[PDB]
Amino acid sequence: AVNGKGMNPDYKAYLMAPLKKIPEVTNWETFENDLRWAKQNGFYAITVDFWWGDMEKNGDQQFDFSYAQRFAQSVKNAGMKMIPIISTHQCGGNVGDDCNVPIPSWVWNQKSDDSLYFKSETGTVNKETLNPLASDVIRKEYGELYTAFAAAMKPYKDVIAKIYLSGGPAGELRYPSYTTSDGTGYPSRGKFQAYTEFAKSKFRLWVLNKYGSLNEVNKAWGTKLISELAILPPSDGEQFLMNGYLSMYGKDYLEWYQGILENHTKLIGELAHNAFDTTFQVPIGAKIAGVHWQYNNPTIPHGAEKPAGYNDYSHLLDAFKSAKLDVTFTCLEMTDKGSYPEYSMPKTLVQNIATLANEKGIVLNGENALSIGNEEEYKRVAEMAFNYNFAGFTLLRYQDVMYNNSLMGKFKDLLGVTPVMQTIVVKNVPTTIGDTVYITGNRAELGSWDTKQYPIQLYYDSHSNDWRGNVVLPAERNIEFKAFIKSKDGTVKSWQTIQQSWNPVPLKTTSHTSSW
Ligand SMILES: OC[C@H]1O[C@@H](O)[C@H](O)[C@@H](O)[C@@H]1O
Ligand SMILES: [Ca+2]
Repeated sequence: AVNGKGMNPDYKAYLMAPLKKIPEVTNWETFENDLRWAKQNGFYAITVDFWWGDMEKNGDQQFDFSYAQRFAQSVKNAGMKMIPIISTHQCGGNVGDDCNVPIPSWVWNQKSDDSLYFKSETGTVNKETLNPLASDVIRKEYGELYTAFAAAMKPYKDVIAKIYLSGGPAGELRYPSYTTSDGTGYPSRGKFQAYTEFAKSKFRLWVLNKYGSLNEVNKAWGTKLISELAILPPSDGEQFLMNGYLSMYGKDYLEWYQGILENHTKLIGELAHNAFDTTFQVPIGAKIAGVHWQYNNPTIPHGAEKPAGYNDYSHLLDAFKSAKLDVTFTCLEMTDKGSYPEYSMPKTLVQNIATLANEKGIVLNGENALSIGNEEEYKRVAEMAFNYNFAGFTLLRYQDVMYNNSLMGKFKDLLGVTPVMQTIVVKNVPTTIGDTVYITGNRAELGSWDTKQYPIQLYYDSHSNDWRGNVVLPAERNIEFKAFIKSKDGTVKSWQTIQQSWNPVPLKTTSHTSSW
């Protein structure tokens, strides 16, 4: 893995449940047989959306957790764990959504203004999730929902592995900047979503708060606005993405635009911890969308991420850290293209995000963006997951492998693995001052024969006078590997003579010993 390390010892595989209720897709008894089958294939838990629209349908505090409780009972019956997603977003409308569960209708009646929803640059109204600007409504409703959910799930504490929160549309922390109705679906640039009157006033007040008055704002921006009402979000979104973002005004607007998401993160994080910590004591996480198109566009750099709210990933991730939330990223199965007209760089996106999270010490989890129909994608997911310290991977979605034994078998082999600590010992390594010893092998867990950035480093044991290391390998899988020496300048000096193997890696901790 990156930086001479191996795979994450805590790595687990999870499976996403269908979007519709189980009884609408199959039956409870069959569902239980299915769970035992997934467990047989390396899946540790099933993640599942519990829709706000289902749980607080009829009115304020008129809760219904009966489905969630029944689901949990079946999970307990099958001997599995589950990861609930408190889905405060709408099901339906997003790519791959076979369902229709909008958020409770009574919610929209809580406000007379337009503070609750989104309005794009061109006046497109979005109502699939509450506007994070309305933190007063969010604090009340989410606080109430999280607290009631905790009490209802208390009896099933034992089968709950962790909790996922919904930070926005499709369960991702972002703005609904890419939609067909708004004419911003992939691979087009996105549109900013701060055009409600409420959003304009908030931006305005944020600016005057930072500067004090219009005379200071004009000084800072080098502008000549005549009144405070002239303080507005970008009039031309494309021109803004083209050059507007470079100005002090642009930097300020993007700081505020993204900041709303960071504050939201800290709020829902505080509410979640308060509601679940003392009872479940499990990790809580949220998701960041993988907006890979328009990434390397030369005229509108990152034209899709920015309108979604992602301007500075490092500062965004700092919010998760302070909120005590684990992060889930997506697109692990994709490769960089970076060509016109899509300018899609999914792999680069993932590598950078993983790097930031790892340096900040944020637990990292991954998902595939689209359904996988070939083992080649499983291979791509494996490379990223096992070399970038991912603590977990969640497969979208249930039906794909549940009804395809061939795909299920390939998943088990490549990703449904159990990490086991093993000691690799290599004798007689002809090193000189400055030389370092590494090992690389055939599987993604071993760096796939890469010697540049994925090899696993060994260390000299002054006592036993040899090179060894406590390497984490996938249990019960056949592996092939060879040790090699790297010179001080970082180049490969030589390779171990005979190729080593472990068929398979034992389930219990042992040690593989070989001579150079
Ligand atoms: O099942 C997890 C997530 O899957 C996505 O494909 C859906 O759009 C989300 O609404 C859902 O929360
Ligand atoms: Ca309520």
